[PDB]
Amino acid sequence: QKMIASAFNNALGAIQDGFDATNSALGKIQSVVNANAEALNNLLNQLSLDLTYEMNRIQDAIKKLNESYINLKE
Amino acid sequence: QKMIASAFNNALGAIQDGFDATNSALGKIQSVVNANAEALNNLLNQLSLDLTYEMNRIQDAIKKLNESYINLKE
Amino acid sequence: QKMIASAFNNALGAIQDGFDATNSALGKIQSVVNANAEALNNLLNQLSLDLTYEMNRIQDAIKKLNESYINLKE
Amino acid sequence: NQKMIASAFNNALGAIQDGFDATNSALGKIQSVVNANAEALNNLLNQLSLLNVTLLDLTYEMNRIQDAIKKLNESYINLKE
Amino acid sequence: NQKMIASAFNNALGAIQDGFDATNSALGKIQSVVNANAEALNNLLNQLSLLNVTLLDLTYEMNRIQDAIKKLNESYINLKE
Amino acid sequence: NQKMIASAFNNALGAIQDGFDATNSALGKIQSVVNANAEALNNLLNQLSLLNVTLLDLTYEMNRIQDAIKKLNESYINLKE
Repeated sequence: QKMIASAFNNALGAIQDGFDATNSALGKIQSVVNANAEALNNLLNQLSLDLTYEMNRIQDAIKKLNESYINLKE
Repeated sequence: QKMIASAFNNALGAIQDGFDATNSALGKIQSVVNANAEALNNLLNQLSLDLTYEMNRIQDAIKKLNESYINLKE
Repeated sequence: QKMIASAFNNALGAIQDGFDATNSALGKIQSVVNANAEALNNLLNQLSLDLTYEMNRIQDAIKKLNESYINLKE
Repeated sequence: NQKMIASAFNNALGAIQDGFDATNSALGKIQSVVNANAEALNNLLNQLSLLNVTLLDLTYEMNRIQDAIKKLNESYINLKE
Repeated sequence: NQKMIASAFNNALGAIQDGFDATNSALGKIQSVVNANAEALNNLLNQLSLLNVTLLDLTYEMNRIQDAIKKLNESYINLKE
Repeated sequence: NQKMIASAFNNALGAIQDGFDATNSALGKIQSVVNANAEALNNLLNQLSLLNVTLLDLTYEMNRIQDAIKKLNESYINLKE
């Protein structure tokens, strides 16, 4: 009970770290895929990715998780 | 108990949103990295990524999670 | 109780599969974005992405989750 | 006069449990087949992609019916008592 | 002599419950407004990005106060008893 | 004749608790060291990558032994009683 809630609280903390990391990962990727995309764009005019939604949804889920912790003294 | 299960059910709903978002994110990325890869491929023959497994595994985990909800009236 | 812990244990197993998959996904992406980045690099000198942190954090969260399972006989 | 009633009751308890045991084995078979066919369908939707499916969970019910069967066992009336 | 006391007590129980009912409806209003304004703020921080906010949870407390109000109902003294 | 037995028992209860207290502090030390060395190893496997490790959990057991020690305290026999 207090053991069940404690093990659930630990899990939560680890689920947010993972999504946190996932979100940090999606940022670097879009920054790079897009940096290189535009680079290849610059090269092509001489012969002449948007993860907003997903990242925000993950940020919202982390928020929701944080709101799921059980207050053991309760 | 009913409080513990309720807080666990909330968490679940938020874990699926996050994986949902992760899966949507992996799709856009592969579509782009591959669109640009083939673009750079077209350019190279003038001087002349597959996330199936992972996305499906995430879709399977979401399914499993949905199957983990506790029926409070039970 | 035993039903609550069992449903929590199932969830855990599915949360690790998902992060597992996410981590496998971040690897392929970096390998590709970087393979193509360097390819476009080779092409540019003829007219002449690092997900370490995030992937490891996700691997750490999976570890933490595995440590959250409830021993039903206890 | 109390024997005859008690006797007709006991006989009845035997048949009721027999009936609830049948009901529970039937639930078992239905949950398995329905879920097995649900996976077959969700698998197909997946390959076709490479409109949702639901699975059944009758554990609570099969457990209550199992409890009831054991409760009934307690009602048997020893005729010597 | 025991009637007068009992009478003054009952009257008192009525006012205490009245007071705890008010306290609980006040907690209700505060949790809602505070949380509603917290979302307004967390939403703004989000659009400005496109320094954290916390939400209130008074369920435990509102539940204890609700239990206390019902416990008090039990203390009423029937004068005929 | 009942004093001597009771006396030899009490003495015994003191030594048993003494023994279970030692066992529990030993479990404490083992869980910590084993887990600390497990992290050292899982850390190494990580840097070498930049074949799994397990951690110990003896909370249940240390808790049962702690309960037993307190139960034994209850068995002490007051000689005057």
